Amino acid sequence: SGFYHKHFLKLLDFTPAELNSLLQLAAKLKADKKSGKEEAKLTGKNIALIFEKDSTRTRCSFEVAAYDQGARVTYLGPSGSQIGHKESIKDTARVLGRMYDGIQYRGYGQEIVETLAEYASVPVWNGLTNEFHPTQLLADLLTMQEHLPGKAFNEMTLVYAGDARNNMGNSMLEAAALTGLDLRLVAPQACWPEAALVTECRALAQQNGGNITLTEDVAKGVEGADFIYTDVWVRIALLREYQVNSKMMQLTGNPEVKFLHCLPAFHDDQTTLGKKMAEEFGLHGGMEVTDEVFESAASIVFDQAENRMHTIKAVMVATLSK
Amino acid sequence: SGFYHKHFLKLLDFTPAELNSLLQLAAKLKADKKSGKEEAKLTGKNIALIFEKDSTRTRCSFEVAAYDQGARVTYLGPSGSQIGHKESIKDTARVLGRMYDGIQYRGYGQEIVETLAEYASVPVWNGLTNEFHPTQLLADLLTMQEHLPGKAFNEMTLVYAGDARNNMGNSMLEAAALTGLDLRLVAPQACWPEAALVTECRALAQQNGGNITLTEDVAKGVEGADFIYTDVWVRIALLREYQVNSKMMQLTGNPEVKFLHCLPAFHDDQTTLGKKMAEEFGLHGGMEVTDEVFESAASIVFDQAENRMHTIKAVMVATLSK
Amino acid sequence: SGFYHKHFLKLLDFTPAELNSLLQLAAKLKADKKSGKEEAKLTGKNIALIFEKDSTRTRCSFEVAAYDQGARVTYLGPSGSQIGHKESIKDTARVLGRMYDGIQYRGYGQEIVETLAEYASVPVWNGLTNEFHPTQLLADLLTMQEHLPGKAFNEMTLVYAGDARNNMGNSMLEAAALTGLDLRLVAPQACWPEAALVTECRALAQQNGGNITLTEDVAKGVEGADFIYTDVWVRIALLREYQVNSKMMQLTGNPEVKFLHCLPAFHDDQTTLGKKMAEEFGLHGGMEVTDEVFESAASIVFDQAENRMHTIKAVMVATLSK
Repeated sequence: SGFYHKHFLKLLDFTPAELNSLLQLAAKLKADKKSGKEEAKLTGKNIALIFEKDSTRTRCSFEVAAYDQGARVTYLGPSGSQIGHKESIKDTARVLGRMYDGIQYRGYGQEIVETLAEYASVPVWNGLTNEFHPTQLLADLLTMQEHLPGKAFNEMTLVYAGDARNNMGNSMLEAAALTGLDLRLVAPQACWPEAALVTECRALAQQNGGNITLTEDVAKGVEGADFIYTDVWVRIALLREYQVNSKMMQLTGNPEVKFLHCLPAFHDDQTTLGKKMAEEFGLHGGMEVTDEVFESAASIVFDQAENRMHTIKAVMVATLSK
Repeated sequence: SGFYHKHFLKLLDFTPAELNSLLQLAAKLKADKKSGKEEAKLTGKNIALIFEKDSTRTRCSFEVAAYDQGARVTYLGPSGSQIGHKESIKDTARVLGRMYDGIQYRGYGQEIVETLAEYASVPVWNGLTNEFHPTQLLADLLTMQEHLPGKAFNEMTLVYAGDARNNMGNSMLEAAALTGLDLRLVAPQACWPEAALVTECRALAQQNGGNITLTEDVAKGVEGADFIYTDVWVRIALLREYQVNSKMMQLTGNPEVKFLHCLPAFHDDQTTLGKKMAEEFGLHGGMEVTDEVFESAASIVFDQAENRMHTIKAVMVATLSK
Repeated sequence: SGFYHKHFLKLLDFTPAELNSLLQLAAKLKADKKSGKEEAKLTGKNIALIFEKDSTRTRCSFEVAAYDQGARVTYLGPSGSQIGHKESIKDTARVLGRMYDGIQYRGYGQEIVETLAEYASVPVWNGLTNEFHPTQLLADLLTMQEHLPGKAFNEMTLVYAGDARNNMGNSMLEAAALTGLDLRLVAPQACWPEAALVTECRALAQQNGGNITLTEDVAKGVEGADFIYTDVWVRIALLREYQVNSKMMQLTGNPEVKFLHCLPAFHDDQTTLGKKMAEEFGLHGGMEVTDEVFESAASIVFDQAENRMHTIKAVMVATLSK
């Protein structure tokens, strides 16, 4: 149903045909920028980017995306008391929608996005809440298409290893449901998404040709991994054995498995904090991904990072333009 | 007189005919954006927005206004030592006028705006100083026109209730003087606007068909209000009895009284801070405005908020273009 | 020879013929914007401005310069943990180059600029590191041409007085080397630039028609100066006797001597920090420059400040377009 003036607050508010449409729009606009004949469809729009908590990355994707299409951005960073402290979400939203054509929100609970959406009558895009992270997985699913041209998501295996009882885990679940992905969350039990969402999402997943299989077992859960996905742990205790290293890549029995990570990643034995941990916890060569896999032929990590922009642009063009 | 390249530092530097002209320009441009045929008249201008002290709102009004007209904005937020600490106002201004086409300043005393104006060679707009707040009252007088179409400001009665020995009180006075409004500051005496300005402003007010009446009685001052206006108190002690609640609205004897507030406002028993005020000093239903009046069919608060943008745009178009 | 897609990390990575070409491009673009027929050559570019440490001035020069040419800017200010703390320079750069067409970096060591340059596949401009400050001296050498039309830099005498064991001193050295300037660093011995760079850049300086002289003698260093240049001291102890005052200007025996200062400057007995210093340390009339020289007909300080913009624009046009 028309993306026009819709919000983008979580993936499951969309059908798989809507998702597929966003993903194809993201791909036309990628090809168009790269080819030099991008049709700027937001040439008068003013977007507001509220970031209650930082993110170098989402800001940059939302600013470059907007700008390529002709829109101007007002970045509102973590500096004012945050929404709910001195002024009502209901009043912040209501004022903002009088001036801006669309609002990105990144912050705290999904309640804040859902209430900003309710009262600012402009589309509200969800840059990450504690509960969900939809724009990320748009970049991801698009990176997956590109590295398996023609295979449908229906016949792709995704392993997300590590802590999943969080908005990354929740988001993998909503992804599988709208996609039909053979999605394996490979994590200690304590690190697995909530019962209800997994119940809901499996049913949808299966119904679309995939299924959500929850394992602690590395080689088994990885068995025929197409992609292996992880993100930062901090924990190092239960999570240690889940490190994506070339052994894990080998245990797929797959000469063409690929690696993804929503960055930042701790793979060096260099960076201030990463190194601290390499020392303390013995994790040398890297923490959740080994540097030799991160800098492997197999990581498509920086195409994944580039795709963050092409999909946020798709969300904004889809909902503000016709 | 034509505003081209004039500074906008306080309302009394303008004649009522100049004020009326700003206000009409604000309303052409409002209608033009709403109708989709805004003529961007600032398409090469670079504006600098110095905010020595925050304001979510003024930044957004200045950014959306500038951008609609084609200008690019450089926001300079409270982060660098403020103007006067490590570098001369005389030097800050002189460098800035070499690069930018106009400077908005929001901060501390009127001395800083008046000095930036003196040395920057570009128009300097006053986003709020301790002494004055002119752009606000532009939004306000425009909101008043719209909600009493045809009635001239001479025949509208404005009540500004609450604390008034401040830039809001000073600004109401300058507004009455250039307008001819029957303006009633319904404030405790400890809170009245500095005597001479009232002496000056009332003689100009009268001269234009209104008169400024300073009182402490709610009933007396509210008598036949057209609009009732307030803003945040903190104090709760002398100000308590001045809360705009439906009894105040009723004491106008006027069923079409409409309410105004330069936001933010403490009307909830939600807003963390406000909630403490509700417990701590007992202002339940809100502090300076009751939530039932703030969310009344009588409040024009968010049109007032939207009008902040249409009038900042008028100031900028008037002074950077012909 | 072409600057196209080249980085800009220090002056000595360029030949005197490349430098001369930047400086002439800077002057065409100055004249063009002043004569209203600037050809915006960056109309689709997205530039990222990383400022690990503040600067009111560099941000403004980079923002106005980029915007006049049609580019959109994403200012990344000191707010995220800085590059190296939670994420690899190698990863920050690699993600940024996927989105932005050029990166300005201002911060810490030259190692950070040189690594960002290495891994971001776009040009990286050096806004100031501890070791070098090239864009500044572009503005400076352009301000010098303009105030001695026709004299070649070979036939100019520059005095840089005060502390030089720093990126301003290092930068004067690289300037002399590529220019042939009779450059005199009139500094205490404690404050002389490091020896190896002086060995290198004197030899290049001479080879181009100038020579680098370092002295503690104000009178012998100043002797026939064309321009006298200084910057902030804090130190007040060894540096005191180096204050540029009208006696120094007189000791050039040169009536046409002109004064330069990369701002901010402590010349008032007004600004809070300058007043502490004025009373505590008895430097009335200013600290490193006297106010009577700063506000002299000899100070070309604000043309120098304006020129900051025309040269950053030259750097960006030179390296992003053809």
